[PDB]
Amino acid sequence: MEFLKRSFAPLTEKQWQEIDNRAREIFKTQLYGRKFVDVEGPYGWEYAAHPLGEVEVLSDENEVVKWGLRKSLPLIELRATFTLDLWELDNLERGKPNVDLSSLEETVRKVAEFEDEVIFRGCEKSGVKGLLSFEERKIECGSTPKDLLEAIVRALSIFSKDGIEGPYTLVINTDRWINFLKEEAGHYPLEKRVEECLRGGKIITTPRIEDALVVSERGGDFKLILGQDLSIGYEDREKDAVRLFITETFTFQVVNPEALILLKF
Amino acid sequence: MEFLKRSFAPLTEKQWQEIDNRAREIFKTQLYGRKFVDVEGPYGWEYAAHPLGEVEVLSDENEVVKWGLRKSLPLIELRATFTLDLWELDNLERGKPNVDLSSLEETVRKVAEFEDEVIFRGCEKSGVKGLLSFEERKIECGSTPKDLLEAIVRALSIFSKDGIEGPYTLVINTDRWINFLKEEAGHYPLEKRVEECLRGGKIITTPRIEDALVVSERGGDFKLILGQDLSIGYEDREKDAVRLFITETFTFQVVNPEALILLKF
Amino acid sequence: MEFLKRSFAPLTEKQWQEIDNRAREIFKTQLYGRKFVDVEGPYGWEYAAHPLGEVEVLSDENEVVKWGLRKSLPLIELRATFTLDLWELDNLERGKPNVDLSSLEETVRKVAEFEDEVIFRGCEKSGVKGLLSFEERKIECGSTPKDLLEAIVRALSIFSKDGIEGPYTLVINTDRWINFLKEEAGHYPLEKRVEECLRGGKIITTPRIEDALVVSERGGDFKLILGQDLSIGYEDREKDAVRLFITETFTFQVVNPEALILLKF
Ligand SMILES: Cc1cc2nc3c(=O)[nH]c(=O)nc-3n(C[C@H](O)[C@H](O)[C@H](O)COP(=O)(O)O)c2cc1C
Ligand SMILES: Cc1cc2nc3c(=O)[nH]c(=O)nc-3n(C[C@H](O)[C@H](O)[C@H](O)COP(=O)(O)O)c2cc1C
Ligand SMILES: Cc1cc2nc3c(=O)[nH]c(=O)nc-3n(C[C@H](O)[C@H](O)[C@H](O)COP(=O)(O)O)c2cc1C
Repeated sequence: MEFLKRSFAPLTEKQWQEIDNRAREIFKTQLYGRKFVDVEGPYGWEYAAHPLGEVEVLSDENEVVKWGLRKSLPLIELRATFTLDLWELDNLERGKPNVDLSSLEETVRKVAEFEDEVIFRGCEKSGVKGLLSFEERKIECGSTPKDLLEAIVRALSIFSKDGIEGPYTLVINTDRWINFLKEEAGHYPLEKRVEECLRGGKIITTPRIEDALVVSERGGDFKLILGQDLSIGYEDREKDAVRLFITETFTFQVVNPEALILLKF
Repeated sequence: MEFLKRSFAPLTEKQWQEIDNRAREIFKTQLYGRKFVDVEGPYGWEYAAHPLGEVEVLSDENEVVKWGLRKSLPLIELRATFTLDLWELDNLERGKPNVDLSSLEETVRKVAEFEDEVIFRGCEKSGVKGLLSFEERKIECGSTPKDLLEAIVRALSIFSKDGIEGPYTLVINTDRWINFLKEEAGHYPLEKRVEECLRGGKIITTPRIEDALVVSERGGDFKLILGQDLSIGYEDREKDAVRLFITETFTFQVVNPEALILLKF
Repeated sequence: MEFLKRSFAPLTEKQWQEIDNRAREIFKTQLYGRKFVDVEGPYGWEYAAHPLGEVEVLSDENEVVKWGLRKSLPLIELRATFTLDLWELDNLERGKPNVDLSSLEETVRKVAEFEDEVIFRGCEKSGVKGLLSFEERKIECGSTPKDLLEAIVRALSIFSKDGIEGPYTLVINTDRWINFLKEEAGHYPLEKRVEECLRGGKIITTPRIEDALVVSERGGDFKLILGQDLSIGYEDREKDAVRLFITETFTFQVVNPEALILLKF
């Protein structure tokens, strides 16, 4: 809201709607992690830390009053700025239906890639552990279309041992998926065989990872914690151009790593 | 209920709900026998024996008053104890969403494997005869995907001879199933061909057996008799830890072995 | 509440009321800091951190997506255990009006002294800065009853420069106060002259500090942040005795150090 200073940028309401609409479209398809994790919040611009429900004891062993500090995950605040040419935006008022927003588009994709980098590969300085670091959840079959279907059936038996119900979802690197389709030399559609072995599951292709993984979407196992959802604000004018910024506050927690299986081809 | 002594364990209601929930999830997927047998009861903590409807005659051949004893199946009571660390459980109150229940999980899987051992392999001392001991219900085709489909069509013709209607269900070792899928080198999905040859039946993969079997689920042929369903109780504290236990009372009876066919690969 | 496990200690309701009453009486007079700071909360047993409203920037200077971590004060959780003799407590049921609670009293005073140690001298490991560390708020007159009254008039003129209204309160070491009364050799009551120079203020004597200070009580300048207020719980029995514990979660923040003046005699 008001902390974004939007009402001080020299832009008409229609020009704000054009900027917001384009950013929303791109975030919808490029925030790959949000396609299968749980999203909590938003808790607001002031939210600073998410409790871990532990105490780190700091007193000496023989103190009458023993004490320690409660532990929490600090939220990450990101800010990515970009400039738009003001004359080009004014053509929207003249009726132009395709004003150039390339700088916005470039920045939106960098932010999307930053968030997915935390979800998948974690952030040491913030104490976030990403999905791909739970190495003990890794199984290894091979690099052949048959190897993939077997790995999926094995994965669902491992889930069964831990009492993890479905629905189940395969997340797989885009190029790998394409390579698997090429091998299947004119046959029953591989995509259909995969949905079957997932017992009616989903397939999400992505460039964010190099192999694949299987997750349960029963809910409550992967939590994206949002303070402020992705928003666009105003910084300052710089003659002919307006400097805007994208911002959000968030952190991430793998609650139950049993709902996760890493596939190594 | 009250015989479990739950209200004497030093645990909050929320901590009891966490223990119970996790055990329920695992029992749901690991009690393989319950997925296709009939479940009678529960008849209560006091139930001691299930009548067989026979008399064993013990008098001599030339007695005026002839007599014998009614026969019954005695119920099996099992108890499996395990300890939980009390400080770790108290973190649940601090807001921790993933307290460590590994000891519970380990014990729940041992109990699940005990029950399935009675259903499938029987219990001589209790007089239970398990599914896999009815050797006269065994047919033998071979170890090839085609051999399996043929065996299923033959099985359903044997059921027809005995007047056993469906729906029919294939229970098959997990590794065997995976091996059958590997052989079927990129073709129409084997799972679809199997459901067809079962006339719209079901497939249950399991590690509890080494080959496979086909059963009718018309009802009334395989009875799991429950006194007390699986429950968690409290035994005693032992400094920093609470000793809990899992318990149930039950027995098992194959009423109509005609509703059962054993496959030998 | 339920996380304190109170209902598992073998004590009657009347015996709990006796323990709680005695602890309350002592905390009322021995928590000296609470006599003039603001008390926020309680926010609950789960509260873990209090936001500072800042961001620590961690990205490199030339990154497209710049980022950092929100900052907060982690709450301190303290726990102090103590044992009570169970036979002695049972005399309360026999009608005894003065059962021996010396162990409770000793522990309550250690906890009270711990909290006041944070408020006055801070806690480096938790990042709390105590009242007595704001050295730039220190003025120095001398060690004579006249020096004290002058220091107070000077203090209130310094407050006026910063726009800090009253009412004003003098916090002074007990022995110092007694020494000032001895010097005033039979005259108009020093306590009356001090209240006058404070413009109708208050005097709080305490052993927690070695000199004195003057604070405004306008409100909103010294915040004690409470998660869980001081509470008594149950740990375990140990034959003839019950082991109880005192606990709280809290932190402290000097918001406006202009509302504070340190006196050095
Ligand atoms: C996380 C972050 C937050 C910032 N927030 C503000 C702000 O609220 N007000 C301000 O005047 N400058 C702020 N700055 C400094 C710059 O003026 C500007 O916001 C710019 O975004 C700097 O970083 P960026 O261009 O990479 O996004 C912030 C910088 C960072 C790195
Ligand atoms: C089937 C079985 C039932 C038992 N029932 C009780 C009981 O009801 N009360 C008791 O004090 N001890 C009982 N005990 C003895 C032990 O105190 C405790 O229950 C423990 O469970 C022993 O067996 P376990 O640890 O393998 O489960 C039982 C033991 C077994 C083997
Ligand atoms: C801050 C602190 C919190 C503790 N909380 C628990 C708890 O919640 N449950 C438990 O079984 N033990 C807990 N312990 C460990 C001991 O069992 C017991 O609580 C005891 O209080 C140890 O510290 P103390 O005697 O100095 O208070 C805690 C210990 C500390 C130092």
